[PDB]
Amino acid sequence: ELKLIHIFTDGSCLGNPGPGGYGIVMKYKGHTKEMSGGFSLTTNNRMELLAPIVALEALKEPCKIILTSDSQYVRQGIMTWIHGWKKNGWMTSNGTPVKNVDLWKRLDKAAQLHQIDWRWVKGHAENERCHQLARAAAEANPTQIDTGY
Amino acid sequence: LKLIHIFTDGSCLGNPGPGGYGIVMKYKGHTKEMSGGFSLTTNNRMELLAPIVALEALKEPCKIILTSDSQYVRQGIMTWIHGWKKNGWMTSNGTPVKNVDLWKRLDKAAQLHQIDWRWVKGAENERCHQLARAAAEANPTQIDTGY
Amino acid sequence: ELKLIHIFTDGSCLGNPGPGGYGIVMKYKGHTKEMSGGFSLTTNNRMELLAPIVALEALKEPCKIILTSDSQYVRQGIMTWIHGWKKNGWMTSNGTPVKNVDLWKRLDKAAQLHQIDWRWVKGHAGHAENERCHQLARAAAEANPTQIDTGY
Amino acid sequence: LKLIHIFTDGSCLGNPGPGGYGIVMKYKGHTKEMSGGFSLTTNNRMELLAPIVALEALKEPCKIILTSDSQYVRQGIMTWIHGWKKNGWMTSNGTPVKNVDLWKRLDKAAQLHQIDWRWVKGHAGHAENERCHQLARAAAEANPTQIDTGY
Repeated sequence: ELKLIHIFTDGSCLGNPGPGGYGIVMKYKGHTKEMSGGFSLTTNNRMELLAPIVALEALKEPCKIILTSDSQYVRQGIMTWIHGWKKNGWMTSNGTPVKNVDLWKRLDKAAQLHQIDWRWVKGHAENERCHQLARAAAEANPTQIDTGY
Repeated sequence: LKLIHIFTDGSCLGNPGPGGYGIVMKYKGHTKEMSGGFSLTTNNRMELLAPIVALEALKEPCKIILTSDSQYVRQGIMTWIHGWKKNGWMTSNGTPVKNVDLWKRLDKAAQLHQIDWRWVKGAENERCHQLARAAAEANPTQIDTGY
Repeated sequence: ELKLIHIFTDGSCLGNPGPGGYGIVMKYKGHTKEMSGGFSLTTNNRMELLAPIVALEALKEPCKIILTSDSQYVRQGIMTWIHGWKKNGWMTSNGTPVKNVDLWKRLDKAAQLHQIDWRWVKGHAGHAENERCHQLARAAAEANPTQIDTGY
Repeated sequence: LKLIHIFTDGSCLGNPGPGGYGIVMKYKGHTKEMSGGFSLTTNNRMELLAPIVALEALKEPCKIILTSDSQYVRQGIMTWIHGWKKNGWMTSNGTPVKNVDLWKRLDKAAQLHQIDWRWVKGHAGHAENERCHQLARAAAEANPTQIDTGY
């Protein structure tokens, strides 16, 4: 039995590109924790994507994950683009490397370690908490660089 | 072996009362934030949980520089802990040390790392204070199983 | 004086045909419950149809129901099928029997008892309670059930 | 004199904590399943709530063989319920009984049916107790948002 973990994820960068950040709520049994992060310049797509990756990368063994996200960007990668890209060597239709490849390869790598059940949202209470986390980090005058951006 | 600066803080709205902690980690040009909220807790437990969460998060052995303005924790890793461990983590006719659940975890986690503590009387600490207060205000439901 | 209940249903079956299950969420005001069941050999369609049959049969009085399902099969028989089929007394034109007539007769009989607003949804993603029903249905299906889907 | 087999469990995940109850109901060839989750509850409320919801779902009087592993439940049925009924539903020092809401519903439901109660040491095995226990865990593990009023 892997541990059962619930992960909730958000990114926010409104003004896009511009400074932004990400938020994460992790639940195990009774325990809940939060991470967040801010960047001086990033996209909303990168934040939405970084948030599940930072939460996954933080785990200390393999686990069974229920992962809930609001991002149509992340959803479509998981369901369609990733398989597509991976079997095209992380090139798009123009031979160009995938925009945000740094991040997609981190997610794909991280996803393999875990039993992930992906939940896609439109309002879930850990997700709202995430949006608060992301907005605060984005608003705390971040200087940190998004290196892959 | 990575060099990480960790900053920590705790906050409690009435003491006792709802609370949270706030943690910043810088490593080269990477910054990440952590926080957490509890429905009923204390100023002291939160000041202590901050560094504990920050240190149990680490995935490998490292050099840490750890800054915190919580005299409670200073006195714990300066003076109290060795004496407490020597007596098997209990007062001197049987009563367990106060917040022992936490000091055990902090002791256990500090061992796994290499740590220079800075004690500061209280920038990244502001951020930590921003994190802890927010987590305290966001109506947390979580229980501090230690009281 | 009628209770307002929100029911949410799914059905699933490892391969197709295969061991299967159904999963149900019933909300009424602040209250939530959950139902499921497992079958040794069945199909996607049977499990999808049986779900709501079992939710409605579980009611003790007549009720106002908003009932959400992603099943196209059940949707097709709600709105056309079950109607076409009762005109012909439950047979095809060749008087060969209607497929899954046992479930179909059960759902029609139960429907009449309640006043029911159906909602059709694309998939369980993301409709939180449908996601729950899908998880209930799979874990009943994955539990090596022994009960038979009386045919089927 | 409809004759039914009913197995119950509850589970909790740290206590108090998210919780759920699991029920398996058997009748001739027909197996049914029931579960329910709450965001904060106890191990005892969940062991007790499980036979309650299972009896409350019955439509008519029944012979029930009811199998559970709750000593919490057993001690109530055997001992405590009789006690408290004759004391106006207070403790020996009369204050209100912890989980009185639940104990009254089980008392009410008990009385409609003829129940043979079977006590077991754990879920292992019959299968059906094992099934309950997976249903209770999985209801607790589903991030339930419902409130146990209750607790």
